Order: sequence, then C-alpha cells, then structure tokens
Amino acid sequence: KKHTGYVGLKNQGATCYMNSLLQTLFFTNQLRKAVYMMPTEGDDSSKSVPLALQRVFYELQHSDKPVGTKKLTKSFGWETLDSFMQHDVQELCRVLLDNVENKMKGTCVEGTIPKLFRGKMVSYIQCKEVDYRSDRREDYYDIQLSIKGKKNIFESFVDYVAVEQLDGDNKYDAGEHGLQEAEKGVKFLTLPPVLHLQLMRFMIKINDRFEFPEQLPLDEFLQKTDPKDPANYILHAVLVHSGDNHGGHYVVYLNPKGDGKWCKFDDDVVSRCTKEEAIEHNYGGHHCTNAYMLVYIRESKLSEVLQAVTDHDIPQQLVERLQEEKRIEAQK
Repeated sequence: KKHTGYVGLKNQGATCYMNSLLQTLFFTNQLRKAVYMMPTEGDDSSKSVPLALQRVFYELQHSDKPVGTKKLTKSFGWETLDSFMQHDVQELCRVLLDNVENKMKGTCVEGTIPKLFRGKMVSYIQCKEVDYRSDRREDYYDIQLSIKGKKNIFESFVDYVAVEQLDGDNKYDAGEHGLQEAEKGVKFLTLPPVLHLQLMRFMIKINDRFEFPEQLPLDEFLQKTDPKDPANYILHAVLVHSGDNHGGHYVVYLNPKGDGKWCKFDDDVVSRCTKEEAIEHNYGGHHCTNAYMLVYIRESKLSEVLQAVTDHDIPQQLVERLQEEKRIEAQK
C-alpha cells in the first residue's frame, strides 16, 4: 500500500534539522551522483562519513521503508542527547560537505562541492577623511540573512549589502593613518548554482512574518551582470521549524524535479501537497510555523543539477558492499 515516489528517513532522536538536510542534499541530484563515485572501498563502515552518506543515499534511492542514520551520527561524532541542539544546520552542512569535498580530492569528481555551492564576494573599507581603501575577496558556500525588521528576502538582501559606518570607538585601524572614520560593506561577485540561504530566525526564535518567492531575481545585487545568465533563482526546498526556540518539530518541503510539484517530508511520512502549503503557508503568521533555511537553484543550472539518477549510477562495488550489510542485518 504505497505511493509518493519518495521514501522517508526515520526518527531516532533530537537529530533536529538533520533529516531535512539529508533529503535536501539527496535531491541535489548532481551532488548525489558525485558521492556514489567516492573511493570508499577501503574505508571503515563505522568511521567513514563519506561511506555513511553513500549508504543513506543508496537507501533513500532503493528502500521501500524509512531510512536509518545511526551509522551516520556515529560517523561525525554527534551522539550526546543534546548534541544536535547545540548546533545549527549551517554547521551540520559544513561537517558533511567538508568531509565529502575532501574525499573527492584526487578523483574524477573532485571539486564538485565548490562548483555547486561556492560563490565569490568582496568586502571593502573606505576611509572618509584620508584616502585609503582595503579590498578583500571572499568565498562562501551559503548566506546568513537578517530577518528581524525585514518583510521579504529582498530587504534582507538590501540590508546585507548596506554600507556600514565605522566611527568613534568603531573607528577603523588604518595602520599608518591611525584610527579613522570609514564605511564597510559587501558586494556580490558571483552566486552559485545551488543557493543555501539560512534565515536568521534563531539568536531566541523570531516568528515574525517573512516572505520569500518561488522565483527570485538576484541580478541586481551583483557587481557586473551578464546576459546569457541572469541571476534568476528557482525555489527548490523550504526547511521548516514549528514552535519556539527549544520546542520543535522539523520538516521540509521540496519539489524535487524543479517542476513545481511539491511534497512534504515529515520524517518517515512523505506526502503530496500544494504550492501554498510549501510557500505562502510558511511565511509566518499572526502562529509559529515557518521556514529557517531556503534552497534556490539557478534557472540556467536547473537541468544539470537535477540530472536524472539511475540505479546504474551507483558503482557495482558499492552496490554489493551495501547489499551485503542488508544480508548481515537480515540474518538478525
């Protein structure tokens, strides 16, 4: 008696935001395939994060039952009762991705992580009185957006690049010119194919209303724009939290194929839903249900990022290794 086309993950503790992120990464099809190509054949099943992530993805791809993640949590060492509460998604993500990005070094799939998530920035400082400016290019794999006092994602972005004033006791150490008054701000050089945006709702938990669109145009927050690739993004996933600070239930809504057809992933339960329930209903009310992380995929990168994944895309040597574990556990 089944349906959706997708299977869920099992509830095994206060993993909190974990399950949502796992589903989010699994449907980043280009990322999934790259993981399956990792040289884990010689790794230790209970100490290898790369191998643990492969296992979950394989399970999520084949299994007809909810998937477990115990070997995964043991993998990165987050096993204490509140180990996931004292961390945020932004940190979990760096754990997994940083581990996978490094394991792919020396392979045919090396650099898949940066290609998908890394973007370029530029932080500057300009002195008011004296002529001195300092430039520093930066790399980022995600964006933390201020939400308190903002209506939509557009104002958060307006505020993000806003010029900052450095004055008396804020005065900038200009070295040879001694302390000075100056401005500091940021400007975007590039925006990645997959955009990880975390909404700064936790600092407390801010449940004010905050709107985000299905289609997001960022072309204007970029230094130089370039036709043939307007920075227009398509909403892929909405990571939702319900309740107050330490009172919760985490869920995620995704339209996996980028076709506008959404589903709700509530741990082991996966069901179809409307756009409104995934988008508008999660803007925040005047009622605590809402989104804390959004995922957008560039309109021009949608096809490649959402590449169809086949059973053959998983190395036979991996397939067998995983399949044997199923037998060992079947004989239990």
